[PDB]
Amino acid sequence: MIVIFVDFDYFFAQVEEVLNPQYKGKPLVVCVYSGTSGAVATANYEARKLGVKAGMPIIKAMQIAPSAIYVPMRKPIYEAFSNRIMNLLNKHADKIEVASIDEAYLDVTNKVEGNFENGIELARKIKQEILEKEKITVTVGVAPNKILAKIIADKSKPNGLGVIRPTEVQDFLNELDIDEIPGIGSVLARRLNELGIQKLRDILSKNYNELEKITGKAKALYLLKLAQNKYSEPVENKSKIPHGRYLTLPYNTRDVKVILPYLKKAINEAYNKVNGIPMRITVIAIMEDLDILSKGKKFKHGISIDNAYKVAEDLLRELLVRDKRRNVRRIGVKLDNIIIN
DNA sequence: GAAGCCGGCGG
DNA sequence: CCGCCCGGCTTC
Ligand SMILES: [Ca+2]
Repeated sequence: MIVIFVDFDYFFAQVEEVLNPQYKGKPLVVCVYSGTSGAVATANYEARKLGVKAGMPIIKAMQIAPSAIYVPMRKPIYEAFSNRIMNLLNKHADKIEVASIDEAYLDVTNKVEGNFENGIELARKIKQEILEKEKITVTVGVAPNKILAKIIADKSKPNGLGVIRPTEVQDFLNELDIDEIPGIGSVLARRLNELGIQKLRDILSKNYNELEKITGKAKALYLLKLAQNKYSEPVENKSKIPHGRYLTLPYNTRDVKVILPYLKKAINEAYNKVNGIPMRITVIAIMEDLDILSKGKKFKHGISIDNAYKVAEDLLRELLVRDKRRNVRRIGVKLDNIIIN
């Protein structure tokens, strides 16, 4: 298995700088607002230089960067920018998995006919192409599975090319900090250190069960496989980006004859923004009181709009027995788990 | 089942 | 830092 993982450096920042080149060499800050207060989406080199970073409240960011340019975020254009890039990658890969707007996994095992060095060069070729074609720097990871490829990518930022070779893989498994693992955050590392575990290997000397009592099987076991180099878990042809449209109603209601004519339209601005076939739909409804009542059914394959309008209709109506007192302010749909062709 | 907590992650 | 968040595990 050869996976190249692609990560877009400070994408939103980069897109803006590409669109408005006079922003370059000068602090730029992309901002995000609630339903209110605003925070930093991303920030460019110079903004980051001064200490800005995601989540930072815009007041705070101004405290340390008054010379900065604060723009509102434009998801759609960054999405158009993302999709162009995902397509480039697509041509390069046997299977592509679009993890997010700025992340994709690529199985290329076949493309380079199993040759890991040609894997790395393909990975070089990809970096150079995105820069040449879109003026954007990404960070690649090349490794014999998804999880490793992400890890080595994050180890290689900014504008990196990380590498774990099947032939060398065990030395990397030997020096990996437990905290550097996806799924292991601030709390879990803090607790996992307590037995004497900061390297991945450490677990193998420590008994099995107690670890679950700190992790939960599904992760405790997922650590065990990584340590042993038994995690495979293929790269699937699916997009993980959720597409979802809402529509506020003329008045709060419960009359299905009123809300269907708003459900339909919410799906059209979504089941069209599909590019594939969703294994998941979620009917989402906001009440008079801002509270949220969301139900959704999983499909073996996907679901077309062929089944959609009634999957959504009964999914609303099931929420109309689950809540019986309250009215609906706003109605939404979310399509994710998209299978690609 | 389905609310709710906990913990991780990214706009 | 917290969400038309998220999933996973616990609990009525
Ligand atoms: Ca990112």
